[PDB]
Amino acid sequence: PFTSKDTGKVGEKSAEISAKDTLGKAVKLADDNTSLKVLVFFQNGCPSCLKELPSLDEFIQNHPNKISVYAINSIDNANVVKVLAEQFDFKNVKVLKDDLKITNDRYAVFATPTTIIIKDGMIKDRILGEKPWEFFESKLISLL
Repeated sequence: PFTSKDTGKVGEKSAEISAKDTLGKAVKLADDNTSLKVLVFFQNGCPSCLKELPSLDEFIQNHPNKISVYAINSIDNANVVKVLAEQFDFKNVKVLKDDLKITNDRYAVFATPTTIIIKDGMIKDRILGEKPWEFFESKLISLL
């Protein structure tokens, strides 16, 4: 369903990711049939860890079956990603380690946080840097 071609701009089709969970299992966007998907490219020390990622976990809880969130770490080693996942203790946000930088490069990501909002396979927003939660939340509500 999702292509492997390089992408990243608003208005372009989304690309399948190449990333694994803390158990070493591949996770793909196609695994969940949710129409609204969010990619958050993050790392140890990224400001998205403070409010954006936990608020997205709670947002999913309130809109189950409408949205999936993929927190992708392309920077840190697998042990650090595992510790981040354990400390977050998220119920819904998927904390993933990029396969080297394959997903990072597919989305032309050069800094964290980069938040990509996808609706029906199309990139609707590409948000660079930290923003107040209400900025993200307003974008997602319009796309439910």
